[PDB]
Amino acid sequence: LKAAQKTLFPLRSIDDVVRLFAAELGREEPDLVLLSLVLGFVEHFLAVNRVGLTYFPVADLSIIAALYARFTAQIRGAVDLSLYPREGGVSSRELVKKVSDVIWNSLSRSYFKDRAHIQSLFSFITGTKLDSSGVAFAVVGACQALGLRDVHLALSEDHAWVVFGPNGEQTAEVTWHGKGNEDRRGQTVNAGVAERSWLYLKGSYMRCDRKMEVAFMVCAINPSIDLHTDSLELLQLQQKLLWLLYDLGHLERYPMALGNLADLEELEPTPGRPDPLTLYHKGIASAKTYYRDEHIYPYMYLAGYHCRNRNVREALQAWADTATVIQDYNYCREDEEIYKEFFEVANDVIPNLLKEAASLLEAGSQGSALQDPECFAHLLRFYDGICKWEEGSPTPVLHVGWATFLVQSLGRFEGQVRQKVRIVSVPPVLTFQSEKMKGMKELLVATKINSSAIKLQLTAQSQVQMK
Ligand SMILES: CNc1nc(NC2CCN(Cc3ccc4c(cc(C#N)n4C[C@H](C)N4CCN(S(C)(=O)=O)CC4)c3C)CC2)c2cc(CC(F)(F)F)sc2n1
Repeated sequence: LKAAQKTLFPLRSIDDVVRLFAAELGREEPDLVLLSLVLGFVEHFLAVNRVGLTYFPVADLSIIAALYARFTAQIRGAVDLSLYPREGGVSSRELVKKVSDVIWNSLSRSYFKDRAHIQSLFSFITGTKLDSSGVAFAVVGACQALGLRDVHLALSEDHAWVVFGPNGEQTAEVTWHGKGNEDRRGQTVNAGVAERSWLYLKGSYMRCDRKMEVAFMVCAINPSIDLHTDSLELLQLQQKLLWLLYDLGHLERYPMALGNLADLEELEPTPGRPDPLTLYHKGIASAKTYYRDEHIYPYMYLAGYHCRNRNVREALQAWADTATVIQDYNYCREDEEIYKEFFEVANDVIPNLLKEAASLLEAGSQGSALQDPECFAHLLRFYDGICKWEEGSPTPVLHVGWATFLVQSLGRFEGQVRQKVRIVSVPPVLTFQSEKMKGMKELLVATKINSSAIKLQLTAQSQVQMK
């Protein structure tokens, strides 16, 4: 560490950690290794082991500098730069692979790879454990420590890798995804881009600078103590650090970070700040501006907020927007995480919401989503996008389990409401993009819902029971 990096120690409070991040973010290049070690230290003593806690776990320079020295020694010792000449101030694929191998080979042979609190360089050093995206971050921090200014973190909505090389144009896989089913470690991401999978976002993934890599580690803070309890101290630290990054402009290209900040503000609003809704909409605006509106989670963040607040109209609208994004992807083998999200929304969340709305309608609610044809249109647009998604995909999406819930959900709206939606062809008003929903149009607006016909149309089940 440089002398100027050490003057704020010891860190005795949340605000002292914020000052450290402010100082680093004002430097030429913030020190990723220093910052991740500090966050992991304070997370360990606020969420993993709170024995002896009286206010805040004091981070002494001697402790942090020793951890820092362990990391930099491990990397500099195992990676000999002389073997990998750098032509052009840029790194080679072999060098990036070597750094990835060094991180990988340091990890415990067996552990639960989905645990909490294994995201930081603190976990790497003290526990020899990292989660999937934690390995990618560690590769980037190791590269920074080695002076490899061109190596940066790349992020989709469910995976992480690195960019590097001439113009920062090369990609390399450096960690596992999911079960570790495939690998492609060391290869480009271009096959996944070319297949139009959600996992690689059609190439509209995040290419971090150093400041966005700091935002990533802040988003990566895990306040959870257990399944029922969060650390207030860590929630506050994450919130204050996210506001710092926001004010400095470093969340401009980070949609999900804005959703995280909005969620924190909902829990505990900061005087004189934008409201959660404004922040969710900035997240969506970031995705439209920088990522061709090809991201799903900005709309999911918004929908969840509306769901929690029982704004059924606005929740349905946001979900219909999630589907309007997914429809221009192919559903591929490693996209299971976003299938799980759509599944739970269609087959659990929406049914719960509409069941409650039905009871409230019985009790005399006015302005009910169930009496609003625009709400029925949103529901139909949601299913349309899912059906369009499935078109031309190498693996199907829909099955009869989905059909039971679609029929139930349609039935929550009376015929007099459903009949008000106008479904218009290309070449409330809605246009369907999917052939499935186009074929379902007359069934949707009929006084009595034909369940079996709907099932057949949604699943493209050819035949009905013989006997
Ligand atoms: C913040 N930075 C960041 N975050 C990353 N990933 C985040 C993606 C969002 N999740 C939280 C999450 C999960 C599911 C969500 C939602 C929202 C919805 C909806 N509807 N849904 C659907 C589900 C079914 N329900 C709906 C009902 N609600 S409720 C009870 O509240 O009403 C709960 C959630 C959210 C917000 C947290 C993690 C990532 C990932 C990266 C790639 C890599 F590899 F690094 F991991 S970078 C990154 N950055």
